[PDB]
Amino acid sequence: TLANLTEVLFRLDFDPDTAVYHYRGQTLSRLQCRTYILSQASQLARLLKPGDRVVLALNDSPSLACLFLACIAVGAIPAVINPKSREQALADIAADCQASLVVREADAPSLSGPLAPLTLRAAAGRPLLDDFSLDALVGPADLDWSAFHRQDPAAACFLQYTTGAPKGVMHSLRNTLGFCRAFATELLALQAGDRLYSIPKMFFGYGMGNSLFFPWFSGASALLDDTWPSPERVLENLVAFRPRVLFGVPAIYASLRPQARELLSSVRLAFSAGSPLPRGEFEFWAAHGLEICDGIGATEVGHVFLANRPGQARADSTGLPLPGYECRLVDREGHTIEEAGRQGVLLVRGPGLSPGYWRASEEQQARFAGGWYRTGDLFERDESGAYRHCGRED
Ligand SMILES: Nc1cccc(F)c1C(=O)OP(=O)(O)OC[C@H]1O[C@@H](n2cnc3c(N)ncnc32)[C@H](O)[C@@H]1O
Repeated sequence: TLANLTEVLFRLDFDPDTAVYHYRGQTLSRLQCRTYILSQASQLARLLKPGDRVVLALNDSPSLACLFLACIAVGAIPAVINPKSREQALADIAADCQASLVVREADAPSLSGPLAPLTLRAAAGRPLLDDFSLDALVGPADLDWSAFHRQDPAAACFLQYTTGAPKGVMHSLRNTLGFCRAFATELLALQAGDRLYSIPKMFFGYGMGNSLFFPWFSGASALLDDTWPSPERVLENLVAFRPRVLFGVPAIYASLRPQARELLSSVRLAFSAGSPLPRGEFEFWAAHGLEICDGIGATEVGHVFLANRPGQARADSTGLPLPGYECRLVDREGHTIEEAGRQGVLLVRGPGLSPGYWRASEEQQARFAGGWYRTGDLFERDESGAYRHCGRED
């Protein structure tokens, strides 16, 4: 059945009066955001035809997340990238996906070059909701817009760009719901009302799931912060927001050690991704009564696909494949490794798997060969089935 991801999220059975995003000491409800998204969608539909690409070079904010979903609502294909990207990096990405539109921070330069996109800027003053000058460009919004562009659930509806010539990972309605269900429901069992805080930003796939999607998907809420996460800023946000679920990385947990007491006041579920969690970090927080759950995700797989399960986490370990995912280890001749304590390259398939790169040579697309994503990570398995990272392929 033809569907639209934003519409599907809006139909999930959660109280429309509960928080969905927090920003600068303010709170926006699901109903407030839906109302704004549809209004903004009414304007974007005047500017973009179905399928047109859009690059958002913005700091984390409710307007970013909503604008992202408004693009999808009208059938556009958005991508969220570092707002402090070098000018050439932003052009290389916008060229790769042939963007029609780029939305940037206030005072940002215009994009140039062959077929350069239209550049619109956010408003100064960091308002809770931003029209990104759409009011002046296409006029005010419709009042009761609902003209969702519905497409095959397997089709691309947004992109994720992770040193080389940039590549765009396609994500579809189907595999996006796939990686949310596996991680937010089956692994973490997030609850309605759960206050989430992801330190990695939404231009990182990890952060896009944590902050953008999971609030809608599970009825939870996420703190959004448009300033860079220094330990000083992270702690103040911890004290003001008191999240129940923290999404961090190993160095973040290392830097939070001198503030263990403040974190323990609210955080009941601590997650780490991006790189291996050292045993030393796992045990320091265990001594303070905090379990840190290490899991691996990759842009090409949507989110975390192999992780320590809450309440059963172990030091120096990446845990188990999430439900629905299958993991395989291959030796240097492409043969599947069955033994434990024998390292090989990790391949994965499952609900979160991307259908491919937006624009790529056949060699690049070969990373998805055979229905598996080749992580390029060396892994070994132990007798319990749990995986441990062993380096990179060569
Ligand atoms: N997109 C994401 C969504 C959710 C969570 C994420 F981590 C990402 C992400 O890290 O995505 P990414 O930029 O594509 O990097 C993917 C690459 O990071 C490395 N890695 C990620 N977690 C790791 C871990 N816990 N232990 C060891 N190595 C790890 C590895 O080498 C992998 O292949």
